[PDB]
Amino acid sequence: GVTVSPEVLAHRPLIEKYGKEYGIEDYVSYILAIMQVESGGTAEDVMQSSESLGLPPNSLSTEESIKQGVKYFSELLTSAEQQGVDIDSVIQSYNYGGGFLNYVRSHGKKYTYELAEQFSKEKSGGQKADYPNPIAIPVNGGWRYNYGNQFYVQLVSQYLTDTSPTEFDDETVQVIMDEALKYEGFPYVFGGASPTTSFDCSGLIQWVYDKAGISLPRVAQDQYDATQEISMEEAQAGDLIFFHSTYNAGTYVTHVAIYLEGNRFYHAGDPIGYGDLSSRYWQDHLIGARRVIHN
Repeated sequence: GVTVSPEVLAHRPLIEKYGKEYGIEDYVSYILAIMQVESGGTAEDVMQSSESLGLPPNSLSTEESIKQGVKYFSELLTSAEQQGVDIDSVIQSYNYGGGFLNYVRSHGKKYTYELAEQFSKEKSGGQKADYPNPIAIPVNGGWRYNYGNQFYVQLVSQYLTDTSPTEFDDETVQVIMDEALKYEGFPYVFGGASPTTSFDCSGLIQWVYDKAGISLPRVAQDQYDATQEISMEEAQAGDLIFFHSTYNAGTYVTHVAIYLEGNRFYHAGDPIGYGDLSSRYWQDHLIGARRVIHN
């Protein structure tokens, strides 16, 4: 998740210009990551987009290069959308050409390094070249097929930074669960938010997250509103899982639990302990996972 060079960030206003023009201002981080890999903001053909236009290498000015680079990336996005293939296939197609999208589509519709490698093997006629790149050395000794770059997605991914809310580290998860397990076996108490009174689902969350140094609201619906939506596949230990029609609370959100992993959760159910998401009752009442915002 390396931030790009200042000479790449210097081209950012021009990037956002053709970004909004080709309706892909959302993907400006990918254009910066591609530019860092292609030239480092050093070359005049800063996107190395001359070839995509049928021109010999470095035939475009800095402005020409950014316009065509963004245009070509948006055409690849569009073709990928039609074919039902993912963003890493788009990134690889900037390097390999649009034919890589059709290749991935016919082989499971998801980018894999093995697909990038086999596409290069075929297009190069099996010709290999030494590649003294620290990304390549631990993978195959440091070589590549003489067609594009089979490591292109790994190179471009180095300069992509995930700024989305980060999950709790292992130490904080242990602080949360050490506190939560002190009340294991305790009875469910509607309106309870202390060991003295015992707890309700949201009262357990508020008390346990406070001991971990996290301030959260008191009501499940408020805790839902104060946290950010995440897919079940990206959910981690310490994230919260919310449920809808478990009882008449007068709000959409009625139930909340501490997510652990897989189908496991901890919550003030009756008695206070662990539950299984995979169960018919919880699967039918499941809203989804939400993340507590912290650094």
